[PDB]
Amino acid sequence: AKFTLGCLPCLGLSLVPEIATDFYQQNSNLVMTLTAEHTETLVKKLDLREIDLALTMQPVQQGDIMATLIAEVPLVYVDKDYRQGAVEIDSIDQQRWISPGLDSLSTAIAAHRVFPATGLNVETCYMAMEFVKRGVGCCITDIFSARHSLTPEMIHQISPPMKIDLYLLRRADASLSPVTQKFVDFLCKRLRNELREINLELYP
Amino acid sequence: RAKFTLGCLPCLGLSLVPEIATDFYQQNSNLVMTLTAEHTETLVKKLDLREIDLALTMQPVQQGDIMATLIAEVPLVYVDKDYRQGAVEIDSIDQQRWISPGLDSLSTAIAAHRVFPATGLNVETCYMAMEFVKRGVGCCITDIFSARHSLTPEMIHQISPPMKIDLYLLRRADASLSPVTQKFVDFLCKRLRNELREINLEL
Ligand SMILES: O=C(O)Cc1c[nH]c2ccccc12
Ligand SMILES: O=C(O)Cc1c[nH]c2ccccc12
Ligand SMILES: [Mg+2]
Ligand SMILES: [Mg+2]
Repeated sequence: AKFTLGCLPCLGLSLVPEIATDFYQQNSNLVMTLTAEHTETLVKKLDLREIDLALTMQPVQQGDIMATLIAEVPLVYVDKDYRQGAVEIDSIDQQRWISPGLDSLSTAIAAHRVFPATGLNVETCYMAMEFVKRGVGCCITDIFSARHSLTPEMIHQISPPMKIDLYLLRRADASLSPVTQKFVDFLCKRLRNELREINLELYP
Repeated sequence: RAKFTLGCLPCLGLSLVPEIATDFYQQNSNLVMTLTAEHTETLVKKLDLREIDLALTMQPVQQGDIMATLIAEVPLVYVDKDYRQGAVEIDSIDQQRWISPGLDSLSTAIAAHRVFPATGLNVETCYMAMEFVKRGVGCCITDIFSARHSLTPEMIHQISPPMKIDLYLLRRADASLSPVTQKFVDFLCKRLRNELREINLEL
């Protein structure tokens, strides 16, 4: 059994290594490879057969890549500047906005508000969180990246609540092994379970 | 009216590049900064495609249209939850617990001293590997930046003989940087060098 999973950086910071660790400890006689890459690179690696599976927040219809919507992930407002509870997107100060590069994210936000161009554009979630921590500005990010890098006081639900879709991509012309099928099922169950606990913690 | 885009390796974006860019951004108004962290191959592709202006890597570029400024040498360290002591000889490392970092500049530096056989676990992003190490799953050799960022000092060990990898700032050979972007390059290179001079001392 041998498979390679690529994920977005927000998922590689902690959740995927936790899930992989639990599976790897329960199932030996396998070779697992893991990597974190932005979406465009994940799709390219699936098309070149450099990875078998990708976790993204955007569907694709390229080639024989099939994207399966597996969960909905909260989007949260993040800032060092104190906020009470939930944040309406129209209350955000566009002068402090850090524009996120994740197209899916920027596209989701843009459905609710078009932020003008700013002096700071950050395309990788954990680098944005560092700028938030140093007080340089504010952002909307996925909860996985916020939860990893920030204290709870810096994380705020949106009003109304905002989510982004989480997808599992694999090639359809390609065929999975049983162990890889078992891993995909385990991975999906643990991701859904984590989002359940996250919902509890986000409740204001 | 001044704009630049810098890509860096993940180990550098976890903390050091945001810190340095924060200091510059603030010293320079009327600036648009774009920052991204990507693996070496992607950085060089983006540089070639003109999607980024500058890339920080740990690998020079072969003959082509890329120029490469040698910033400093980066210590490599052994990381292990279970190892309690001091410097580790490469050949004393337990190959059954080895987490391979895939095929990258780091792996090439290790292979010049020891060729690890194939392992059950291959982890090609530094912070993901640090998570497996913190959970006790295996051991690795990594750059000092990713180690310091995710691990407690107890889990970080020097190698014997000491290993290093070179840090480069890459740019297109056929494109002239704007005056503010050159100023940022000088600032970045100096701060990175001095951060590593400080680290090399503490070791
Ligand atoms: O880097 C990623 O995982 C994509 C991404 C997720 N949240 C973000 C916030 C700001 C910029 C990029 C991202
Ligand atoms: O992911 C990166 O910055 C490259 C890299 C630096 N140290 C590492 C350890 C294990 C796997 C990859 C890396
Ligand atoms: Mg975390
Ligand atoms: Mg990354």
